[PDB]
Amino acid sequence: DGTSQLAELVDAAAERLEVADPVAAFKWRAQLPIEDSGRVEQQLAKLGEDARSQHIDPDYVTRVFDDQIRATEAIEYSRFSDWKLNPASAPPEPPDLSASRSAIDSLNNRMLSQIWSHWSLLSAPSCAAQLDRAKRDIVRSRHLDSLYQRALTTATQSYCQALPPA
Amino acid sequence: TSQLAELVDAAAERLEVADPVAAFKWRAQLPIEDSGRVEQQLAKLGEDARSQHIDPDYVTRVFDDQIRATEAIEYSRFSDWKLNPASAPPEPPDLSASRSAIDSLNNRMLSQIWSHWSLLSAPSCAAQLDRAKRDIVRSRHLDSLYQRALTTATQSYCQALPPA
Repeated sequence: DGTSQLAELVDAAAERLEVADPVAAFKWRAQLPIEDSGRVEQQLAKLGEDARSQHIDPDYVTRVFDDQIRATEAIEYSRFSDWKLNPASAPPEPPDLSASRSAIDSLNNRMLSQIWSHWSLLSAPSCAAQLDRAKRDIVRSRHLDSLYQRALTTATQSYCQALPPA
Repeated sequence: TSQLAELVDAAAERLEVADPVAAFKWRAQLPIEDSGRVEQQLAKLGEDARSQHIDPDYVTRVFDDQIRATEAIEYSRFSDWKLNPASAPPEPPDLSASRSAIDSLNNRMLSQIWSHWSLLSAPSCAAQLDRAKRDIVRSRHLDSLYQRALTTATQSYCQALPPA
């Protein structure tokens, strides 16, 4: 018709990337740095726990969300670069992070549910092409720009599992 | 050729040091920002301007723009390296080396500003600066990021006031 079986997963991933914008605007005003390794380690440990809860491979989930979070931090740093050149262009008085936190919790759960439901595909030779189809379709539907296209690539780079070498 | 070409070329050269500075910070997991240091850096420059009877408020404004643009580049490189960490340079000159390169560039810049004071404070400055930017963008083959950074770095040049 024709939709990728991975479209829902990729669409969630891209929507979760888009939380980079309110988070960066908030951090910019609050004079907070983008990165925090201790924080990310905590987020990833909780995601591993959520994986075990739905009998999903936690090491796999850790790798995938490690990619996702780096890709999100990459968007935040690009904004900081822009706002450093033209500070007038930074969103003024932005709201706190509660909506963002709620959106991330929901999207995390959406992503895990899709990992569970498409585990066979993610383990199969057809994964690579079906991921490329899903990416094409979501870049179109969400109208993602150059920066978000690179970020979506980075976010999804560990989705397709390695196959037997013989 | 624009009379501000050497000044703009120096500024562009100094912007290029953002790469090894960022690379070093990436490896050592040091923060890009350093408000304490920046405000100190500008103090040294303001003093050098004063000893040479060059308008210190002007010089401080210019280097503040320059430093802002350098930070913007460091942020953009961190974005790139988060997307693709394999592309981050593995050695990086010591921060000490890069900072010494910057210090020499500061001196060269301040010397060029004093030398071209008559043009910087003249109505033709905007025209000559746009000309110098076009030329250096060409000669150094500056990408979209460095073009924007050079604009930011040089945005206060033509604010110079003529003497006496």
